[PDB]
Amino acid sequence: KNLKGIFSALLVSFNADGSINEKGLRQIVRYNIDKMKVDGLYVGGSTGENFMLSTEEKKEIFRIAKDEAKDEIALIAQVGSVNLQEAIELGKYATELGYDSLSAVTPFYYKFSFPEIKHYYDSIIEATGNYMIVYSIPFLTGVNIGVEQFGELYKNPKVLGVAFTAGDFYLLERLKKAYPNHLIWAGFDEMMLPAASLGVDGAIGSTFNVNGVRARQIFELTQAGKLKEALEIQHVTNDLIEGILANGLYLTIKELLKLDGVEAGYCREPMTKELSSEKVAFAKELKAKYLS
Amino acid sequence: KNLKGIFSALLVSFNADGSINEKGLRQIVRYNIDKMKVDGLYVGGSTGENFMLSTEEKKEIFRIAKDEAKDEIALIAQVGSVNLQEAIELGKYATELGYDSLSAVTPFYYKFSFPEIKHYYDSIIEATGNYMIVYSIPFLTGVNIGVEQFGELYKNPKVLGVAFTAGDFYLLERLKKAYPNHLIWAGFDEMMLPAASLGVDGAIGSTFNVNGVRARQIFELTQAGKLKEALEIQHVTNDLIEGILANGLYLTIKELLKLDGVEAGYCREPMTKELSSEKVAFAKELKAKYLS
Amino acid sequence: KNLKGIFSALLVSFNADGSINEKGLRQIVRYNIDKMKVDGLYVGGSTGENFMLSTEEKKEIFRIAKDEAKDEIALIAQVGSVNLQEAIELGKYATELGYDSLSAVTPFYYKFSFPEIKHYYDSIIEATGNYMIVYSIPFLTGVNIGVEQFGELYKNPKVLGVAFTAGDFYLLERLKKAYPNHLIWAGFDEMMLPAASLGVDGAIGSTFNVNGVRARQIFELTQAGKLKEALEIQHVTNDLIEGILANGLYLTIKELLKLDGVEAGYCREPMTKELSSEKVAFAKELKAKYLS
Amino acid sequence: KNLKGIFSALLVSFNADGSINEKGLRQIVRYNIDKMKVDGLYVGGSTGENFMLSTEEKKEIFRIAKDEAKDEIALIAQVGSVNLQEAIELGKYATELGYDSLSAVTPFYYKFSFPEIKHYYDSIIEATGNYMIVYSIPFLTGVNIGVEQFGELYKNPKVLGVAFTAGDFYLLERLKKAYPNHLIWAGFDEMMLPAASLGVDGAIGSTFNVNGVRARQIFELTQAGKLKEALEIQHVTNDLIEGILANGLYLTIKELLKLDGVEAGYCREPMTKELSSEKVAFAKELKAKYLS
Ligand SMILES: CC(=O)N[C@@H]([C@@H](O)[C@H](O)[C@H](O)CO)[C@@H](O)CC(=O)C(=O)O
Ligand SMILES: CC(=O)N[C@@H]([C@@H](O)[C@H](O)[C@H](O)CO)[C@@H](O)CC(=O)C(=O)O
Ligand SMILES: CC(=O)N[C@@H]([C@@H](O)[C@H](O)[C@H](O)CO)[C@@H](O)CC(=O)C(=O)O
Ligand SMILES: CC(=O)N[C@@H]([C@@H](O)[C@H](O)[C@H](O)CO)[C@@H](O)CC(=O)C(=O)O
Ligand SMILES: [Cl-]
Ligand SMILES: [Cl-]
Ligand SMILES: [Cl-]
Ligand SMILES: [Cl-]
Ligand SMILES: [Cl-]
Ligand SMILES: [Cl-]
Repeated sequence: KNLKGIFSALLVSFNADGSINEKGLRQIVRYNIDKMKVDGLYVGGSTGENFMLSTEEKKEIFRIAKDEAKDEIALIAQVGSVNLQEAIELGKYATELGYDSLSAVTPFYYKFSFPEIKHYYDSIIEATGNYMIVYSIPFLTGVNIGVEQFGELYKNPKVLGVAFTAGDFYLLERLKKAYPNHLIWAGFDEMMLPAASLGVDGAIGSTFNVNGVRARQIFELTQAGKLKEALEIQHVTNDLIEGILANGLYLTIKELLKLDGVEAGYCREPMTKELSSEKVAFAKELKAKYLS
Repeated sequence: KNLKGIFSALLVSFNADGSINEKGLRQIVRYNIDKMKVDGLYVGGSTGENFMLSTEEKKEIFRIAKDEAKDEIALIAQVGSVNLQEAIELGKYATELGYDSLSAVTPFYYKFSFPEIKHYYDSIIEATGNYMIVYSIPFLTGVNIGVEQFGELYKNPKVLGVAFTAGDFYLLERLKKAYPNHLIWAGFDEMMLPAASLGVDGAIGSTFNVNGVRARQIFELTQAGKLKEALEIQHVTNDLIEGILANGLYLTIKELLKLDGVEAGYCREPMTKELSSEKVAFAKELKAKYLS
Repeated sequence: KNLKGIFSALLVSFNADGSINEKGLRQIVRYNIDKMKVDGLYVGGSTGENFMLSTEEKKEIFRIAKDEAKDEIALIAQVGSVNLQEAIELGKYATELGYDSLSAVTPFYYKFSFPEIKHYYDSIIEATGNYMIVYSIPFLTGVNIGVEQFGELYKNPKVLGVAFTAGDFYLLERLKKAYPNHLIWAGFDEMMLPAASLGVDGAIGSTFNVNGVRARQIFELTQAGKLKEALEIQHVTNDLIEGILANGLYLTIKELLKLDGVEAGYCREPMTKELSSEKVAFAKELKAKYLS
Repeated sequence: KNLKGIFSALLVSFNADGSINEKGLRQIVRYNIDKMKVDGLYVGGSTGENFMLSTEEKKEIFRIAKDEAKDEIALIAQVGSVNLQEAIELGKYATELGYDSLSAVTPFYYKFSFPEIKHYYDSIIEATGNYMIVYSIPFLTGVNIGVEQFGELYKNPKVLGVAFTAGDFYLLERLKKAYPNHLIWAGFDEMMLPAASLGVDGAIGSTFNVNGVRARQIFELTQAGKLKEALEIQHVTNDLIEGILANGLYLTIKELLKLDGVEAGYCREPMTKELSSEKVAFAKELKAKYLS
């Protein structure tokens, strides 16, 4: 499949006790495919609360997402972990499920050297035989990969490019300049327009599973050169995103899904599991102003 | 005058002993006006080696720049300093010289509170009666001003906006959204295109006093919606800028001015005063590839 | 048991394939008890490569260490995780093994609020009924808990104090002023003397695996006010630690164990699994100079 | 003179208009010598609000302090600046006054290379013929010099050691190991005990202006190995310092001086020039609790 364009970073529905709610998770997937009209899903990312889950849970989410989506859309499986043996086990499972590409966060917590980082990517690829997308998220991992280092990663022909949840647009431009055949997916939804202006190939975003219509319009208008209109739509989206961030990101996207009848459920502990009354009321105001 | 568009951050020619070379400084000003075709000059900024100079030297530079440029172009005088009494003295002098606006760096070194910062801006404005442009450069000062704080600064009607040498494009978009009548000048030349895509009103840049032709083309093509062409010109400019940064920023821009017959002189100690042979040869290669 | 004094952060022996080497792990435990004469072991900390391992592997390590040590020394089980359900499962298992206290890293990766972090500690305690030591390691997690926040955690009376792998000695002194009955274990071996001078109750350290004799001397001499002699031993200790850090921290402590007959094995991928030959020779030099 | 021991970082008395109050500055100097019984004064440091002042004002302060103190105590002149020609002019003037050593902050604001920083120290020394103390204050300048780099500075035999306003006690111990004949003055008053335990040669501190008696006791008791008694005095000291930091550091030390009859005056804009009335009462509480 084509891996360009708009990918929601899939949110997962949890029950009160923190178990996966399969019915809810399917409604989320269905909603992204049918109503947000995404090109694909990025499953197991930070937005899916992935790092708070067990390996078996992560497998269940991969299985459920793929069974619901089938081949209607492109699917990318984020399998990265500080535990390389887990990342390999997950990448094999996702590959056998038919995921179109793997993705892996740079290994974190410990301060890994660049050679260790590369060996981690190469090891997942060798064990799975699947494509790989580097998942770069410096504001969470503390890891900053430079132009020449991405090029060493790109010496492995199964590495397709980078899910770039980073805000350095000089680095962004330089990666496009040096590796014009490798892909970049912008990761910060509130900076989609300036990333689109630099020729990114698509975007992966949490807010796309409620705002995926505007997200597509910004992306398409910008790359068609209609910046005045793309900018307008970016301004309204950033009103919504500022609202969502203030109110509590994952819970608030989930609340916005609930207001459209998607049983998007609780967040997983240790995240706060549920919005207070006041925050529910604020999310309803966001819905009325921006998504109704 | 109109303060929109392309402003070179003026470089200053020094002699071997660190004194200002007036003939050189005039040739720099002349070159920006006549060959780079800038809309204005930003005098006394970080690029002018301002923070390594005495108050009397800074005054001489203001006097010389204004006497050479006259009213051919817009002139902005950066007068900020950890010493508020110096900043007031400089802002008065620049105002009496006819500078179109003042600008001041956020006070630095000490960790000033936001109220102290605002009192500094308001004090300069009250003493001078001139317009003020906030000079925000977090990667040097460590000071990060937020949307609501810019709005408190903008309660003073003589504050025109911000010289934004910062790379947070979410903040950038938010400032345009909240204060659509206040101006923003992008400060990172290697990120001009994505800043132009968000509707900045112009740019202040060191590299414009050798690359001000391409800088204008990126700015105009982007805001006319021709992103494919603006992107191309941004890629070549960033090859040049990457070169310049690797070789030594201020010295290398000065070397590029010398290759066009501008006596751009030495840098001021404690900066390295002169390029080595090897670095001169590299700057000549930059000239041959990008500016000939 | 008395939980004061010298605790080695237990290293784990791995096979070439990343699996646990039980014989090797047992010999490490024995070497600590019998040769390093430690007061206890801190098991499953960052030093034990814990965050690269499966839930089952962590349990296996808890089981082995307890089996070897029996009740000859104190044992603390680090059970913290970004996965709260994992932390609870591990905390219950270590509690059933008869671990003298649990400990848990502040939840990391995601940017959790202080209420969420407190809820995480309280939930582990509620589920296990065991003592809890907060594991604070800001340079790996980016989380910095302040004096008032420690006080809120200390409202739970099963919270004993803090494994303070942190370098702020004003915070350290302030915690002892505020909470004089709560314990502190210093976590930077190379700053043992100044931490001991502030009246910490013990220390938890990776290098105590090989240098536990000097570590006890620094600690005991410092608390007796014999600073001249403590400082001497700290200088030699720090020559060794500087060499260990330059050569590769966990690999080099393992090599130093191997040089004494202990089957300390490989590191676990994605860490580099073995030293280069050059670095093996360097560990031999350290052994000859500092440990023979 | 012997440059070891307890040095207050001299505060400066300002008038309402920001000018120097000579009578007030003289009374501060006298209070230090006569009541705080300091070994010396560190004049023109960050504590003296130096970086907010003109060249002439700095000279006036050097002149006054020397005039009052004569040879009753040691005197060190902080003459560092981003302006090297300024540092040289000040260094020559303080040397002509008979200052026992110069000192200079690492050049800041710009991102200077280590060679440029060394050239700056060497140039000041060459121009003045006086001793030099490196002033290291990473939390204000962002500059962190490492052990090998200190060694390169120490190749100049007029470099005596370092005013270490820094909190890394591994670096501290490593500097004493490597350069045992070079001096270190600890610069964080609230970490005096652990610094003294590592064998620093003295301390330079703003709070010594009002708490010099306890500061000498902590320092002397620590070096005698009377840690229990040193720690007590450090706890009380740190109750006072925590209150001073919460209330506004330089203003509150000035208020505490005023409460003893010393005309310590205002702070200099852009610092807040005087305490709110509420905070004046709070300084009175500190005085009653800690200093009467
Ligand atoms: C950490 C995070 O949530 N990042 C989001 C963003 O879409 C982000 O939520 C949004 O731009 C607001 O910050 C995307 O990059 C997708 C992603 O990294 C993920 O799977 O979490
Ligand atoms: C610190 C600095 O040089 N900034 C330049 C940039 O133009 C910069 O030189 C360029 O983008 C490369 O980093 C501009 O922001 C202008 C400026 O701040 C200045 O006066 O120095
Ligand atoms: C991160 C780490 O390894 N820290 C060690 C230290 O002993 C450290 O290895 C030593 O001070 C060298 O920096 C201890 O704090 C124990 C600990 O946190 C651990 O199990 O990792
Ligand atoms: C930045 C500052 O004020 N530092 C003081 C300290 O004494 C400090 O005020 C005190 O430890 C409270 O943090 C000393 O290091 C002396 C010094 O650097 C100075 O003159 O500012
Ligand atoms: Cl970032
Ligand atoms: Cl390519
Ligand atoms: Cl920035
Ligand atoms: Cl406005
Ligand atoms: Cl207590
Ligand atoms: Cl020495």
